[PDB]
Amino acid sequence: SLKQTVYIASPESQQIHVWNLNHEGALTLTQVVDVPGQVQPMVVSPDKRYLYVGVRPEFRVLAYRIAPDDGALTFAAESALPGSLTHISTDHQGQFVFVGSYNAGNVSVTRLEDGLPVGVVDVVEGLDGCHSANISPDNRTLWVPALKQDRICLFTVSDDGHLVAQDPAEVTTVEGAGPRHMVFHPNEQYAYCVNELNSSVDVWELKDPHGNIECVQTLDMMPENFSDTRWAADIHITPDGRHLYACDRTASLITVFSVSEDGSVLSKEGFQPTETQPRGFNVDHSGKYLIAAGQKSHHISVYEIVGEQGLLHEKGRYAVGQGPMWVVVNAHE
Repeated sequence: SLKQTVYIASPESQQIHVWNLNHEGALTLTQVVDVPGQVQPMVVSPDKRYLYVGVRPEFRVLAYRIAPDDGALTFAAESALPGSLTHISTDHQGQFVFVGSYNAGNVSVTRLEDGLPVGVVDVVEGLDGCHSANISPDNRTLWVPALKQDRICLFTVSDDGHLVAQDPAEVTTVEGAGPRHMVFHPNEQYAYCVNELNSSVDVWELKDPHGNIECVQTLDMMPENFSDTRWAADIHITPDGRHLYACDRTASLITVFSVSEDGSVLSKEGFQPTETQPRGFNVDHSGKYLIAAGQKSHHISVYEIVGEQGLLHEKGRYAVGQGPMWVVVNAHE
């Protein structure tokens, strides 16, 4: 039967909370990890053997072995990075770990040898405010949002992990939009990017009728009457590709979007008040539950995704560490 583990990063208290998620959406605390640093971004390896996380003030990628039974974590390795690890991810084969650094303004590739990080293979500078690195469905193109430059850079990922700027070298957003995080639709035809500075979501078609990457839709994710400081953060889509969510740190809301059948058109369904100042959240592998953290509430809330509209229904509230801001869910048989 399906078993899932929810991981929460709380940098301020340097902790990682490990929860078991049952079919009713209830969580039970499995473990509290004391990380030797302020842990922020996290990602599970494709083979699910490891959890890679980034820490500061000593910039490093930390690899934790994931117990296949209860998902418990144990330190396995560490590898130094040139700058702050704002975002972290891997390619589909689990051969490389990609790291976007906001402060250093770059993206780097770290070689993974049998799941463990052994150093930086390549780095691309000049990407002011790089906020994430996301490999495409075919595992060949890395989409790298540069928040300060209002663009998403595109690089071909060679076999030995080197990044080669494609042409076009990138796609552009609205002036002052601030592209931050993004995800791809399960059908591999579209990508959705959340823009931090103007709290909007862009729908990107990977290859339109003319063979180009085009932004085919742009929506304001905020309530129509909202007119405060826009501070968008995270974005996620359910496994079935029917529901897409995004959060804003100022309004402390999760915007619910419904997705058209082909995935090209988004529709704003409603908003869910959530944990104070939500920087990170995620959905489970069944597409039935949504877990959101409050950077200023030091708690996470679990919601059930209901019906076609996919609106959220609060089920529980749990205490975590200080300043939680990242959530990931690992599923195992």
